[PDB]
Amino acid sequence: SERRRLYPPSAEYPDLRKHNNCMASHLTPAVYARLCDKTTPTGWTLDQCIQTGVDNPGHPFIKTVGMVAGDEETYEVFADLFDPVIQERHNGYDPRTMKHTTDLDASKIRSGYFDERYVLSSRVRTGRSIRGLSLPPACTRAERREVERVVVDALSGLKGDLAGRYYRLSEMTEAEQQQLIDDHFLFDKPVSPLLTAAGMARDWPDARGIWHNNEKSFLIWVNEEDHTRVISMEKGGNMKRVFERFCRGLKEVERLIQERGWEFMWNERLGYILTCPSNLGTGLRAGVHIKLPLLSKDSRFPKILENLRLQKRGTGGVDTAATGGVFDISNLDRLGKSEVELVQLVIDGVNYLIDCERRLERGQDIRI
Amino acid sequence: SERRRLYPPSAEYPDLRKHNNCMASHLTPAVYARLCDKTTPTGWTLDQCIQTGVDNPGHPFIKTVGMVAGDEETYEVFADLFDPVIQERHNGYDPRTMKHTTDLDASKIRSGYFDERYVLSSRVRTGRSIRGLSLPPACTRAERREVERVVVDALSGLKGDLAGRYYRLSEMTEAEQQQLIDDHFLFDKPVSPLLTAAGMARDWPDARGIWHNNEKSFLIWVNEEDHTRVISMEKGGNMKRVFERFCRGLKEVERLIQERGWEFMWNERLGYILTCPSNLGTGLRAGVHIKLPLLSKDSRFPKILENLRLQKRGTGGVDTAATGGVFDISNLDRLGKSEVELVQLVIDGVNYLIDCERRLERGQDIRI
Amino acid sequence: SERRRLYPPSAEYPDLRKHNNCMASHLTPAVYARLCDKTTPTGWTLDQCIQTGVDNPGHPFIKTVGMVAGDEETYEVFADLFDPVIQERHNGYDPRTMKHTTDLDASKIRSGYFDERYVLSSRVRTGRSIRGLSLPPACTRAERREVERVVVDALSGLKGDLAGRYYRLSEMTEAEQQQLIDDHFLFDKPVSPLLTAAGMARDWPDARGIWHNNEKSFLIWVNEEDHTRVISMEKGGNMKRVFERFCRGLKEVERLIQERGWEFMWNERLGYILTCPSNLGTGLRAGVHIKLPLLSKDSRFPKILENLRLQKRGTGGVDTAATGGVFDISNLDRLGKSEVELVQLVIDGVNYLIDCERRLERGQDIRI
Amino acid sequence: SERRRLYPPSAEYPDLRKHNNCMASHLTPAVYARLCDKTTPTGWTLDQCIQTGVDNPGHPFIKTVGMVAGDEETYEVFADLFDPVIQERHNGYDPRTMKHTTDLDASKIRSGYFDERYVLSSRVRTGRSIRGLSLPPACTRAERREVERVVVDALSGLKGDLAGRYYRLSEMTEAEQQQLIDDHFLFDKPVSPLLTAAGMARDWPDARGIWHNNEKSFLIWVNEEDHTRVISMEKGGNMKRVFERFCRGLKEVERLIQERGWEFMWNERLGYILTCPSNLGTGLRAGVHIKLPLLSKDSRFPKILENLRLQKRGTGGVDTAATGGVFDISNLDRLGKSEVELVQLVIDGVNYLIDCERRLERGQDIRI
Amino acid sequence: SERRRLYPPSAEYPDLRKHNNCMASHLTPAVYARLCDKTTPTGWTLDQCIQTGVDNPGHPFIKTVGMVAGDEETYEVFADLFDPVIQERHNGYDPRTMKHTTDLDASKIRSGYFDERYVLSSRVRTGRSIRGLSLPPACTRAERREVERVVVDALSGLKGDLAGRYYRLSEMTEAEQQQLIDDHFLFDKPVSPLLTAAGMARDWPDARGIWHNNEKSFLIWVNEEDHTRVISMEKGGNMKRVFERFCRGLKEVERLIQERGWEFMWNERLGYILTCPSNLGTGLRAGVHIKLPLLSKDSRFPKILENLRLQKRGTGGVDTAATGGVFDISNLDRLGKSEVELVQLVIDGVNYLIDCERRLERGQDIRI
Ligand SMILES: Nc1ncnc2c1ncn2[C@@H]1O[C@H](COP(=O)(O)OP(=O)(O)O)[C@@H](O)[C@H]1O
Ligand SMILES: Nc1ncnc2c1ncn2[C@@H]1O[C@H](COP(=O)(O)OP(=O)(O)O)[C@@H](O)[C@H]1O
Ligand SMILES: Nc1ncnc2c1ncn2[C@@H]1O[C@H](COP(=O)(O)OP(=O)(O)O)[C@@H](O)[C@H]1O
Ligand SMILES: Nc1ncnc2c1ncn2[C@@H]1O[C@H](COP(=O)(O)OP(=O)(O)O)[C@@H](O)[C@H]1O
Ligand SMILES: Nc1ncnc2c1ncn2[C@@H]1O[C@H](COP(=O)(O)OP(=O)(O)O)[C@@H](O)[C@H]1O
Ligand SMILES: [Mg+2]
Ligand SMILES: [Mg+2]
Ligand SMILES: [Mg+2]
Ligand SMILES: [Mg+2]
Ligand SMILES: [Mg+2]
Repeated sequence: SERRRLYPPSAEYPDLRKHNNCMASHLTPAVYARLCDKTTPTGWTLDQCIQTGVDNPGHPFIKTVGMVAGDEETYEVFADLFDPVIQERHNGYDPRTMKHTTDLDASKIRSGYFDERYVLSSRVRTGRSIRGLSLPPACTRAERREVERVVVDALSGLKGDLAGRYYRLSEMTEAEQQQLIDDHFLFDKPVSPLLTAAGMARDWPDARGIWHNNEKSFLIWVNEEDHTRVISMEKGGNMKRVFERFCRGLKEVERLIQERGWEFMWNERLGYILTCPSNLGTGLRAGVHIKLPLLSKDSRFPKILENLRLQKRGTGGVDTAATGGVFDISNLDRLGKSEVELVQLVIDGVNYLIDCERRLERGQDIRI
Repeated sequence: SERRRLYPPSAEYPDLRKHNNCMASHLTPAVYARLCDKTTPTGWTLDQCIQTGVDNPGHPFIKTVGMVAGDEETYEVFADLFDPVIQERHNGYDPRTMKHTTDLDASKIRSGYFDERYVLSSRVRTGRSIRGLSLPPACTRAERREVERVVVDALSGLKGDLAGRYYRLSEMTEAEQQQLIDDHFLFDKPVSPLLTAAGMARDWPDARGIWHNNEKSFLIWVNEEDHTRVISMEKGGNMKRVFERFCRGLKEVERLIQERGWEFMWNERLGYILTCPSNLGTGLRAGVHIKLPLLSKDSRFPKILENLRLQKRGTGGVDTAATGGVFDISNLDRLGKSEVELVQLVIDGVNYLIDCERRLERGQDIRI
Repeated sequence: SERRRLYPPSAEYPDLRKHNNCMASHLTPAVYARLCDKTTPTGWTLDQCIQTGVDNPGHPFIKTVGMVAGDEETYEVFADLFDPVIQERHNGYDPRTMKHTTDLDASKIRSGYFDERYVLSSRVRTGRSIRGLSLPPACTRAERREVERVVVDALSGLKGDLAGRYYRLSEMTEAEQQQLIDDHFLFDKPVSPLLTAAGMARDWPDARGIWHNNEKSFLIWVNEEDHTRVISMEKGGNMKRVFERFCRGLKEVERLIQERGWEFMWNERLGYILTCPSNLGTGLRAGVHIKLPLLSKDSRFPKILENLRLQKRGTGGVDTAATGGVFDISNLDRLGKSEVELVQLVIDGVNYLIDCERRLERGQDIRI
Repeated sequence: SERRRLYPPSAEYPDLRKHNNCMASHLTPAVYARLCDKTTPTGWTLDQCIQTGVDNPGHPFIKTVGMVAGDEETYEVFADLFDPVIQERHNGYDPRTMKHTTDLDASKIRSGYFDERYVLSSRVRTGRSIRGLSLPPACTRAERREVERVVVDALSGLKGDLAGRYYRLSEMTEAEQQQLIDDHFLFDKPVSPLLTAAGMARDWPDARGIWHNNEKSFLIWVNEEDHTRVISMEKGGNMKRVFERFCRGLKEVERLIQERGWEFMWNERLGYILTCPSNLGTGLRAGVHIKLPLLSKDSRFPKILENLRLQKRGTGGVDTAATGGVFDISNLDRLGKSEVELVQLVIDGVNYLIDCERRLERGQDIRI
Repeated sequence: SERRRLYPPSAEYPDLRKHNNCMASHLTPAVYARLCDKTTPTGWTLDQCIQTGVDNPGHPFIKTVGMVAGDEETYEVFADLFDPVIQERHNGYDPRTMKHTTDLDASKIRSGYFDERYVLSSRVRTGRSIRGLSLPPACTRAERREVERVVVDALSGLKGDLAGRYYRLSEMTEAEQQQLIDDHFLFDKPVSPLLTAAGMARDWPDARGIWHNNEKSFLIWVNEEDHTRVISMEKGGNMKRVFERFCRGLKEVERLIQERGWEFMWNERLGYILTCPSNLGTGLRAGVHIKLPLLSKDSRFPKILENLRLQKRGTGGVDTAATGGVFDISNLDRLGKSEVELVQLVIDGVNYLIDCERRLERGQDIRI
């Protein structure tokens, strides 16, 4: 019988009276009721999007998006809720009106050479999703295996310096995995509630792997937080070389992916599509390791970082806290500016910091 | 087989040759045939809308709408029939073109203090419907229980002077109910054919209740004629205080309803959505008890009331007739003017009447 | 989205903690949950069946079925709930196993002649439903008009003594209707809550009528409580003549109905299908009027009535209470026994009562 | 287009080459392919059933079912996979052929009185699920709130000694919750991967609560691992009194649930339906706290426990490990035997153990 | 269950890394994914369109379309892929913007008379498809038989000089078929992979035939490469007479087709619809046999042919290679220019060639 009544959407509304994520602040009864009945063609629903945020109220003073996407169509189907969140996260970028430009030309960047004072090592990271396949939060076992197959077959075609091997987690010893993790060259099993609540730890470690070059200066994580996570690393300060390797490797990987008929998810409004809305746009997180001595006990570093648009997090991972005054300094925003612009911004900020690490003298200028 | 023929819509057309309600005057074969096949998403149909009017031909010289709505979508689905009725009821207000503005600021109203000559007591009343739940004419048992749960849980959060208790009719003794009714602080079982024909007496008294404050100056009827009926009362003439209490209590109730994820039905064209189209807009019925002595022997009292836009009905209820020359004087129109405007109109009219109760002298001016 | 959840059936379960009808006693959560999804092809649902019982808790010590049927298929679709009720009502008749036999031969009955002591007048009544048309609780305006048309066209073919006229309620003056009602020759507007809650007073008086013979000894009510109510009256005590007229008139009416291609609802298990399950089987209520003197002062009147299988109700209608010690004495059970058997039982019972009216002497024997 | 091909079921088959749960041992490609396309009416699928087992390979030598049910229909829809698992878990009970009998009569049990040597305290526990509502793994927010409403309203009717209060986790301070947990009178947030992977920690702590009597000897957990978890506790050894209180409280709770039209999930083959197949049947876990001295240094304690059909786990919870030689001794099997039989078995086993705690002398007999 | 996942479109993408047809060059992952799910009303799909091109990589330096159409709707449904291919084939004609004009008036053409030096014989050919019937690649047996019936019944009405007989391949001896093929008056069984991979050799020789006039100067192939192939032949050089016969015969055939209610597929953008996109527009291939002596030893013959827009292929068929320096010289483009224009172009080109066959003297001018 069709005379039976469904639960009113307001009956399903989450209790967000003590939540501290952008989803909680931007979710309203009207929006929830409007979107309560829609779904992406693959079956992704709003409740599945906001489950991670609902489960984790979020620590006060710490900003977390609290939502994930199950496929490319999500950002279009549930745009009424994602657009305010994307705008709030990326310092006012408006997906509805503005457009994103991608530029990976490593020739444009200048400077490059650093001073081995507190940089230690430099890293650049991005993420890519294969079009036509569900994202990690929603992907089935078959889709995850398909992503792994596509990526591995493509990377098999890499030649020259960017030639390496793919290691499957299921086939890797626990000691080897721990050693790789400690060396910053591997990812651990998701333990933080954000990923588990999002449903991104299902079937672990089935179809998760790491492809790395012989020099271990070019890595690709397969099915950990996104379909692919491309990392270019260097135990030095020649950020120009790291970014050049990153750009050429990414171009080769994209060419090989397109060879077999696969494409990366990408649209003009949002750029490269990923799971966490915080990673939209370019997904670039060019950064460096930074030490305590000249950076732990100066005057007003947080103001300088905010003015320079630099993020500082705890070494060893986002979940881990800073220890011994050693942090990771990267960029804040992904959507909007381009990869070259973000790398140049990071380089200028770190140059200013090593210039404004005053311990020999004083006169920190901040210089917004 | 699809070759079978349905009854022509004109076969179902009601016999309204001796009817005296706006539905009968505005229902035509073309409109009925046009709307005979449509239905709201919850299954409400035109025949269900007009059943109350069809069953009751209506006493001549007495205007009754003769229709009810089963949900919010009704006024949009069957607008072709409701819009003329709404326009006729509310002295020409056009839902299709005009817009409604709601204003409950008790600061705007002036005067307030009355003279204890015939006012005796003052009262203000409105109605509210919870969005997502069917209206009393169409609500099932589960929906009615859900409305009761939402309202009771919300009112549990009221603090301060507006703190009271919820009494369930099913748990209330017959003597207590009779005492409350005789004291004007309760509602009786619907006996008048208008409500029973509309299907608003089903499952009585299941899920019908009354929440009242300790002073019994603030009451809320749950599931009698609408989802909620909010009443602010005073055994005096300080209409300003009554309206201030009404406004603040309504604001608190709305805030608590929204806190749990529920909203009141409301749209710009019609304002607050209710069952009887006569109550659309604000649903406000600010009024006062009035005695016989000076008003009963008035020269042209009906003319003064009509010019001042004041409705006069029999004390003890709409169904009951005036006895002993004691009536209830309230406002006429709900849609269009705002709550503050209606209260000010009622206050000005009653001030004029107490000024134009001439028995000491003569010279009634009417003063349209 | 199909991921939305419906209200659990137990959420819709009626609150029957203070009900006194067979529906309340025989309705259980399991049965309700089982039957809450089914519906007859015309859309009749269980809640519609039990609404009349739910609305009216029922006076204690008074037995009311509390359910109605919206069409013929109802008794088959909701048999799980009706069968226990039918069995309880008709003193153990089992619809699932037993079968009903119809016999209207007035030749079999003997005696007939009564004594003009307390009988005053005699009456016989049955009801019939036209197959293919919804019953009064569920019939639309078109279906009711179709029933009226079929019955009127058929009755137009009656000849001989059973020749009369059809009077439409909508075309009868109030005084004429009141006079007919007072003369026990007409039906009044349904005012008792049992019929109104069942939805059998909709569109009154549209398509309700009375066809009566010139002698006013053979009447047919059209669309009051069933599609047709056939009555044979006589202001006397010659029950044999009344039953003979009843039988021949019913046979002629059935023949004329079948002539145009219409049939009466009927099946072996239940006999003639009607709205109230109490009227199933034959629907026969052969009875008489009885006075106060020798019966009001009866020694063990209820015991004799129960032993003889006779019902006593208030004169002027079931709703009206007995006044002046004058009652109506009829039979109790309809399903099971046949019409001839029922009339013979009534005749024997009235003969015994008039013989056991002892006021001249004593010695009432009851004689179960 | 319908010419597109779906992923073959074998493409979705989990990689169970290193798994140690009954699901892994009993799941085969044929069964998976057969059940890959079916679903319960509420949308529960096989992958959702086996996700918890797939995610957790299971510690070797530790037996875990590895599956959960999302509703009552699951055990019928996916019986082809659950039946072998149920049979293996409950020492050969065959759901397809055998039948379960429930008996809670506390009069049958004898003995009861214990010796305060190592018992310390006694406890009895069962679980119940409200029919018509999805189980914790699959329940939405609205369904969980409905379960809480039903249980709280029912328990409000408890009188006599079993009269207490309901405390909502969302409204309980962290210190109070920790104190209750430490006192063995509360449940903590699910942290063990078994529940989180099953999706039973969603929306925590929304709609989870604890209703306990004034003496705190009768508790009911609402929405932690099942819809309801009923516990009868005593800081002593009078197991007879504990079981009597348990039985009478459970009977009263069931009566109050049925009063409003709700039923507990229950069928003859499986008994009371719960989430973990290990808890099917009665869900009874009558047990006691046991100390180290005469049991830690036991000669062949595991053999005696296995022969007596007594399970021993770590104090403080199943996840926690035994500390200080203090364990919890309860029964092993739930389906099959009845509640009285299980309680009698536990009492006899503990009596034997306290008799066979030989430290004063030797001669442990095991006595299978 | 609808939770099963389909193969991503990129999984079905053909491997075209070594292909040399316009389909391979113009097919891209985005286009394939966009069109992977669409289909014509008769069930034709993109994979069926491109199967012939996928199977045959294509000889380098030889241009083949690599696609076929299964019905008229194909060119509209899959226009996103056909339009670039049509534009590339027909020297830049844009189907989306430009329009095609058909003109068969044989009066406009001038000259006509040729010199019997290398012409030997002249031929003109076109193709026509009956609307409402699937094209040879997709036609079933019934549709092919219907096409044969329509064409044969129409041609039966031809009178005058264009009067002949229809010969069925199934009823024709192998020796007779070979003799007809050798005389250039018949078609052989499709052996070249292009037609077989396209599915145009199914059920051979069922419903394939040849209708030829008594003089054998007017032939019509039924169901070989298209529904109808109309050929006008002459063993001479009077191209004017051949084209006049062609025009009048085509007009008569079209009139007779329309008489019975059938139409030729035709739309303004593309002209006459046929299977191979290379034949769209007019399908006209006016041409002549050409010998070796003067043309074989030509100085820059390919340049002259390209400048004059004349195609040269091997005698005996497209599959066969040129032998003895004898080729077939026809027009290149079909869509765009009209039939009269194409015939005039061919006549002018052959006149120039016979004038620029210089062996008596030198001075070839090419004269673009
Ligand atoms: N600049 C860096 N240099 C060296 N290692 C790094 C750097 N940034 C991140 N890592 C390594 O990457 C791992 C995970 O980094 P994470 O914070 O998850 O990056 P993201 O936020 O981009 O996912 C950490 O264990 C850390 O050791
Ligand atoms: N101004 C007033 N003062 C005191 N009691 C009132 C007043 N207006 C209404 N009531 C009480 O409310 C009850 C129902 O009022 P009703 O006419 O139904 O109001 P509405 O038309 O807004 O529903 C009556 O029994 C009456 O005693
Ligand atoms: N035996 C009878 N003799 C005369 N009038 C009768 C008799 N039985 C019923 N009536 C008249 O019929 C009217 C309705 O009867 P009712 O109690 O409804 O019968 P039923 O239960 O068969 O419908 C009453 O007003 C009454 O006057
Ligand atoms: N016999 C007992 N005596 C006292 N507390 C107990 C006993 N059994 C269990 N508990 C308490 O119950 C809590 C959870 O028990 P748990 O192992 O989850 O039981 P179950 O397996 O029935 O859920 C523990 O924190 C523990 O303190
Ligand atoms: N100009 C011509 N003169 C004589 N015969 C021809 C001529 N053109 C084609 N043919 C004959 O037609 C047959 C098939 O021609 P084909 O190359 O398939 O034409 P199309 O490309 O139009 O289908 C060949 O066997 C050939 O003998
Ligand atoms: Mg990370
Ligand atoms: Mg009212
Ligand atoms: Mg009656
Ligand atoms: Mg537990
Ligand atoms: Mg050819």
